[PDB]
Amino acid sequence: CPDAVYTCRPGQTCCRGLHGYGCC
Repeated sequence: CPDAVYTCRPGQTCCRGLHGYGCC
């Protein structure tokens, strides 16, 4: 995620992708 305040689903975290951001 872009911001440092984004809660992701249980077991994953804010990940950075080539097409864009998103939780792992």
